[PDB]
Amino acid sequence: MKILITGGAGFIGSAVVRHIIKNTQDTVVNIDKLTYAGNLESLSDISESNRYNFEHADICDSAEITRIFEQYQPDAVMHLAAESHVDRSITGPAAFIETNIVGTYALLEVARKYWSALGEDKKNNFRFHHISTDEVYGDLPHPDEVENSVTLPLFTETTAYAPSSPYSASKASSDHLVRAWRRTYGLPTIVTNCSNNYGPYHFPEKLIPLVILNALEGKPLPIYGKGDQIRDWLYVEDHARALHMVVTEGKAGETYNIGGHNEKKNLDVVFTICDLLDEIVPKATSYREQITYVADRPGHDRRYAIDAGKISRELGWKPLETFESGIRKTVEWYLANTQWVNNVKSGAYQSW
Amino acid sequence: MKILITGGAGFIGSAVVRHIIKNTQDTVVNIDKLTYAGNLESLSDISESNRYNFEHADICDSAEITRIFEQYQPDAVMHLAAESHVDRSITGPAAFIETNIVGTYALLEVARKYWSALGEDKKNNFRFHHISTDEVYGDLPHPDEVENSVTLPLFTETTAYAPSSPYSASKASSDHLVRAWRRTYGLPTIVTNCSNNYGPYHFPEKLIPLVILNALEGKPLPIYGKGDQIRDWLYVEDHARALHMVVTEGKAGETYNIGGHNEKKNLDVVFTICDLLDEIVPKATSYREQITYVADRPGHDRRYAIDAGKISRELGWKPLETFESGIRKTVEWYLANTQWVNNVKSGAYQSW
Ligand SMILES: NC(=O)c1ccc[n+]([C@@H]2O[C@H](COP(=O)([O-])OP(=O)(O)OC[C@H]3O[C@@H](n4cnc5c(N)ncnc54)[C@H](O)[C@@H]3O)[C@@H](O)[C@H]2O)c1
Ligand SMILES: NC(=O)c1ccc[n+]([C@@H]2O[C@H](COP(=O)([O-])OP(=O)(O)OC[C@H]3O[C@@H](n4cnc5c(N)ncnc54)[C@H](O)[C@@H]3O)[C@@H](O)[C@H]2O)c1
Repeated sequence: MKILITGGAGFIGSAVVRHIIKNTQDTVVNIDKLTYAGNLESLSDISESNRYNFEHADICDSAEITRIFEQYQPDAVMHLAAESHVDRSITGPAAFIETNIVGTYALLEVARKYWSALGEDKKNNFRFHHISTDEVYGDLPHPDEVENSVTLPLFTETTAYAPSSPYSASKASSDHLVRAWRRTYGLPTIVTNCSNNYGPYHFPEKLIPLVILNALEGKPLPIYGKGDQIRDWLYVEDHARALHMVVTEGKAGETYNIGGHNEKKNLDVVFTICDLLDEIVPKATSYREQITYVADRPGHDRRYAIDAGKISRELGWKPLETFESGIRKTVEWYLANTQWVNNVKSGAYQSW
Repeated sequence: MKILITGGAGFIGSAVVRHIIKNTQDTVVNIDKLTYAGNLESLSDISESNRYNFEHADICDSAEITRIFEQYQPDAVMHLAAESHVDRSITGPAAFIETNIVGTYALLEVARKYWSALGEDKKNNFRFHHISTDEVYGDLPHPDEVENSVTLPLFTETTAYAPSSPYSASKASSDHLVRAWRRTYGLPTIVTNCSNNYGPYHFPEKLIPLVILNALEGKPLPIYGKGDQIRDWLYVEDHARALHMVVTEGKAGETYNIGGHNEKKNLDVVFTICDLLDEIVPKATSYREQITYVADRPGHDRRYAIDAGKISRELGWKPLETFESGIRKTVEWYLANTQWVNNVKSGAYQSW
């Protein structure tokens, strides 16, 4: 099966691509415009495969995307390209509106023409799988708002949308566009919403990687506000496996939430990392001593937690890692990958 | 209070402007780019008021919109400008995406900067009122599916978003942007979702106007499916009153559903108009004789119905009209405004 993937040089995207090439019979054409977020080095031990093809393009460029579809005759699409940085363009567009909304619209129109011009067989098997975030659901009650032993609510596929940031609002919109094209034109679409990913090849400035690296450089490990914030951490390699499962076995018109089956406070994440770093790599003092509390960010969602029961029940997917086993692997990865980290920090990675 | 309004030359927009000038102490600056949908003639008996100002501009034009805010220093904003025709683009984003989504984003950014630079007093009183549709809610169970006297569901402010067309998807997105700006930047925003509007100044090709005009012209009154579709009809003048009520008394961060407190099948609408045209402008033969059956559009939402209890309970608003009294006023209006109708049909209205 040939899978056309957008955002393939990204954090999650690269995990998806590496998975398909290393563990499946499928082939992939990766469409990525390589913004500051893309990294071809994250695909380095896969880019020589004859089952992999790279196309340097912007999903907003219809002409180019149309060409690529016509040339590769994809059996399915996995849409991961997105802008997570909220900017403020002078002239016009803010990249996140352009890429996340207009880009999804643009891609949907190319895929619609392509799909409708297919033959009965290939047309009934085609799938447009849209990758999204749990942030579209808004916020959940926090443990300290609900008093003693009351079972807290979880995000399910029928939880109402309630975006609270420009980024999540832009993703919620792309979600709506994907579902409307299905109901209006009959396009084969599927939508998945996942929680926070962590793991190998995550950029240096991200939360978990930042704690691990600052720890090592003898710098401040920040805990924001009370370290209050609750998030459901999903290991990237697990997300990657769920996504391929969904695109190949997912049912058109369905939605699937994906999560790591856990819930953790930021403070717990920082401490867990320090404990691992004390076990592996011991030193003259505990890494804990660099922990420092810092600024809180205004009206931020207090708790995200996903109920992944549906995907388990219907497709049989469950994470293979636990936060414990996953975090350990992550720390080990950063310790063994200084080169990759340094190329990102120096900018060297943007030279292909 | 100076109210800045977008889409003021449109169907609903013109009703809002006329209402503020005829029945309030407030002043208004109307920003409209005058697409095929705008009609300055609909504002003719109000355009000379010194309390009214017109600005010919596109909401996507940030420089222009910024100048306008700075010049009129608005106490509030009523955003009604939107593109309801779903077109396609041989060059990037279609109009509805540009106007409904990007345009709302653009407007939000100008209003944010303006608002944050106000002055404690005027800054706490400022309001950004976003006008939207009940279509964002998806579809409701139809009478013929929910057997016997069960009782059917209604759209409430907490009903889950589930857009099923490109248009409704674009409006649902503008809604998400509006709320995120509030939660993220603290912008005073409000959102209202209303049902199908009908009444004076509704373009000739619209459903109700078309039935009235075709009927008198003696032409056929075609019905699509079994005339199954159910909709909540809200008289435009009623909507106009609710909107002003909301912008002046509405609470920041709140959502209000607005409807005509009714539910009607299309077949009932056609029959109701024929009955009235038989009463007024009586004809030996009955106007139903003209009713005929054609085919109908695929997978369309079967039932929209709004629960307008919250706005009643909290702001004390209720429709003054009933579907019956309102349809009567509408028929009388068309019979009395051949000139307006003909100027729209000929294109002459687009000469200012
Ligand atoms: N990181 C997370 O925890 C997370 C959690 C939930 C959902 N998601 C979703 O997963 C998807 C991928 O997330 P990620 O963290 O790996 O993103 P990322 O920032 O790591 O990568 C985005 C990729 O898309 C590319 N890109 C950006 N704009 C583009 C455009 N206009 N045309 C083509 N390519 C473009 C970038 O060059 C990059 O390779 C997104 O859609 C995101 O919303 C991410
Ligand atoms: N007609 C209905 O039944 C209905 C029902 C529910 C919600 N709504 C909402 O009410 C609002 C107004 O509806 P309507 O039927 O009166 O619309 P309309 O089509 O009659 O008028 C739209 C107006 O906006 C202007 N406009 C379009 N694009 C613009 C742009 N980029 N910049 C500035 N002005 C622009 C047009 O010139 C026109 O005067 C919309 O936001 C719509 O979603 C309408």
